[PDB]
Amino acid sequence: GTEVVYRRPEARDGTRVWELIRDTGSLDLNSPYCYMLLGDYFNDTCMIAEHEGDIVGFISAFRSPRNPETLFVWQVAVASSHRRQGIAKAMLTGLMNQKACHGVRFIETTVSPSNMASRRLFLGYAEEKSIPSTVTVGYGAEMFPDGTTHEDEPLFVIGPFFNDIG
Amino acid sequence: GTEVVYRRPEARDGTRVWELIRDTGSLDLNSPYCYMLLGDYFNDTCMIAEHEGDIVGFISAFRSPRNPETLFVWQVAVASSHRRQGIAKAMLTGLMNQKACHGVRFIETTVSPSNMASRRLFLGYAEEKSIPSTVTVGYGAEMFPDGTTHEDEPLFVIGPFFND
Ligand SMILES: CC(C)(COP(=O)(O)OP(=O)(O)OC[C@H]1O[C@@H](n2cnc3c(N)ncnc32)[C@H](O)[C@@H]1OP(=O)(O)O)[C@@H](O)C(=O)NCCC(=O)NCCS
Ligand SMILES: CC(C)(COP(=O)(O)OP(=O)(O)OC[C@H]1O[C@@H](n2cnc3c(N)ncnc32)[C@H](O)[C@@H]1OP(=O)(O)O)[C@@H](O)C(=O)NCCC(=O)NCCS
Ligand SMILES: NCC[C@H](N)C(=O)O
Ligand SMILES: NCC[C@H](N)C(=O)O
Ligand SMILES: [Mg+2]
Repeated sequence: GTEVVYRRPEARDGTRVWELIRDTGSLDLNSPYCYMLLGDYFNDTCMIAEHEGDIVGFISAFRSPRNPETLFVWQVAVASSHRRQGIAKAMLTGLMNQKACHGVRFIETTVSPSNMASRRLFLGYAEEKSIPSTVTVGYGAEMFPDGTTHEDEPLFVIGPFFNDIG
Repeated sequence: GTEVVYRRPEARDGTRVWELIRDTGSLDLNSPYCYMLLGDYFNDTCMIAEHEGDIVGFISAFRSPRNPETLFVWQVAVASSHRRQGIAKAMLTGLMNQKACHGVRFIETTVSPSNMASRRLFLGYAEEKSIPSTVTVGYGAEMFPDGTTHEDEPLFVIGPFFND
């Protein structure tokens, strides 16, 4: 085998990341331009996984502007062909080592009910680090547009990763 | 008639903002969830305009994480009903005068060449302030997906606003 390689995205990755997100089904697809922005302005806090030249994983995240100790994790995707190999866990652990994630004391993310593997990713991460997790309302189904059905997006708060140091 | 009123967005505005952008038929439409995140996490650098209870304008923007003296302006939309009344100018100048924009020295934004009104919004902002504008390559058409056809998105850099 050929090991999966991990790196930050670039603007040029935007199309291929877009294609990865669209091919999941279970994520809400943003514009290609959005993923170029993430690769450009936000790439210090995002991650790509590649295998034999193909993008097989992506995480988008950003530090909250008002609450910078919080990293919001937006989308996590691994290509169908490459699931259950530890790529998402490796991307999340690797994201949290990045220089721009120094000092992050909480992760926030929303995980619906049908994103069952995603729930195990995030709650398993908290377990393995022996860190608390809590779930609040997040964005309910009612907030979404009329005339299609979206699941609730409850908010997971994972942390604190480290103590308040006097 | 009734004055347009301006405010920061909130997460709950995400659907209505999505619908405004959709209805333009001419902006890259993101997910409804994206606009909820903008209203939640980025609201200090965004804005809404409303008239008689309807959302008629939106800007999204954020300060660049690496280069926080730069405000990136992502999307600007005004409902077709309400165009050419100065709502976009009012949203932009209002935005730049908000607390969260103190210390911004540059605006960055992309403006495709057929978007004549957007070009005028940004270049007119620079011109009224007597501040430089510069255009560089941005995101060319070739970056966008196969089988779709997108205009180039050249990058406008407006500034510096001041020289401290
Ligand atoms: C969430 C997602 C990114 C996980 O990526 P991944 O690389 O396969 O995940 P990993 O291999 O790193 O596994 C992370 C955790 O979830 C668990 N897990 C992942 N996929 C699972 C599955 N299908 N069944 C059971 N457990 C699973 C792993 O066992 C691991 O938990 P553990 O730490 O208790 O060992 C991936 O499933 C994805 O993109 N899914 C979208 C499709 C989808 O879930 N659709 C649901 C609607 S049909
Ligand atoms: C770009 C947009 C936000 C401008 O909003 P607006 O509220 O109508 O703009 P304002 O009234 O504040 O005017 C801003 C500048 O644009 C000019 N302008 C706006 N619409 C114009 C048009 N149809 N004709 C020529 N000038 C135009 C104004 O004269 C003003 O320039 P000035 O300062 O030289 O006088 C709006 O056209 C819009 O939402 N368009 C749809 C979204 C988009 O950009 N789609 C892609 C393009 S087809
Ligand atoms: N965590 C995922 C949240 C939302 N469903 C999205 O795809 O952006
Ligand atoms: N400035 C607009 C850039 C892009 N066309 C979008 O709609 O996001
Ligand atoms: Mg142009």
